[PDB]
Amino acid sequence: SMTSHSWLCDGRLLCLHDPSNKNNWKIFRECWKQGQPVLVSGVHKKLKSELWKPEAFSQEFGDQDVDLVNCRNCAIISDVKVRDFWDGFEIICKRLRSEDGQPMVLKLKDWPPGEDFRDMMPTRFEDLMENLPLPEYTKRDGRLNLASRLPSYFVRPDLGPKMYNAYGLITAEDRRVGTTNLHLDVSDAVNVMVYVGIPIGEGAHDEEVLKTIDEGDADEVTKERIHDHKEKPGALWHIYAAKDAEKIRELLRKVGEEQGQENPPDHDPIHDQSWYLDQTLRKRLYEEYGVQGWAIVQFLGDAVFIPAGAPHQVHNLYSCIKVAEDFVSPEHVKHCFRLT
Ligand SMILES: CN1C(=S)S[C@@H](NO)C1(C)C
Ligand SMILES: [Cl-]
Ligand SMILES: [Cl-]
Ligand SMILES: [Cl-]
Ligand SMILES: [Cl-]
Ligand SMILES: [Mn+2]
Repeated sequence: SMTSHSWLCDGRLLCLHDPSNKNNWKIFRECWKQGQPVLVSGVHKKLKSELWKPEAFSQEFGDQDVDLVNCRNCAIISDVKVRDFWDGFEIICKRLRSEDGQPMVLKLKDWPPGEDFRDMMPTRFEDLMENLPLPEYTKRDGRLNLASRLPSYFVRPDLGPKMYNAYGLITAEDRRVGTTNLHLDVSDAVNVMVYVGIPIGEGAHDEEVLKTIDEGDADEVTKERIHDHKEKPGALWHIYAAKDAEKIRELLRKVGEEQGQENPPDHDPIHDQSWYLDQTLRKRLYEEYGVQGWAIVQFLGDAVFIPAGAPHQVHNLYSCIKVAEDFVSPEHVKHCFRLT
């Protein structure tokens, strides 16, 4: 039967099933006030699927100049054409190669650039903004979005949305690498998975994806979405409560020291955006500091709600197109205040 919601992470994560249900706020606001992330499924079914394809981005915008990042070593690939990224998104035989002659796992940096999404892609902008879930929180002018209503004593988010485009991580070695390293934002955010590209050529990399989800600490109900319903998994997230941010900083200062980094005792390893918590580091966080997080698999059309101040990291399983919008909920406005 169709139901309003279900639970993941063994009851610790709300999963809303109908993105446009006018009663979602009633269930949402109880979990959100406690500092929890929330998942909303089915957003892909609300969108115009032809506007979110890698081949369309390449055809319409392919002559723009951009920088890429090599996800394996953080090397920057400067001043290439954006088609050089899009044409290898699913076809592995078309990817830019490293010296070792392997196809690279690439992230497209800052594209569209700064606040230019709405100017560059007005039709995509409309399709996304009109179908965001929890619209009183997430729309630019929603009644529960304080972004447009706050004085300069608060850090205000940039005008969005922002697009996040990157290939999937492939190998056993890749399991310890991030697509986006551990960091935090002083605003709330909603992150929507609008396209998942399962590649071809080196296409059969399905079994390393299962070992990554399993070692990533995903719950048994999350594993049933693949095996029983054949949904497409895009990315593995780990999210931590805002109240645990300082304990994470203490762990990363101890590890930086053990690895012979030479860091002042007060430096901020979360703001530096230099760490990915692999299986070894997640277990140490739990055992040595008492900190548990949420392991979330974001499938096609899942919207991940990330609370202000909550540390988080992202590991692409397959090639992903994500679009995210920032907002300022009244529950979490304390995180962007500039005093005490
Ligand atoms: C989030 N979620 C479950 S858990 S099962 C899956 N149906 O395949 C649905 C209802 C979308
Ligand atoms: Cl909070
Ligand atoms: Cl457009
Ligand atoms: Cl709402
Ligand atoms: Cl990063
Ligand atoms: Mn973020």
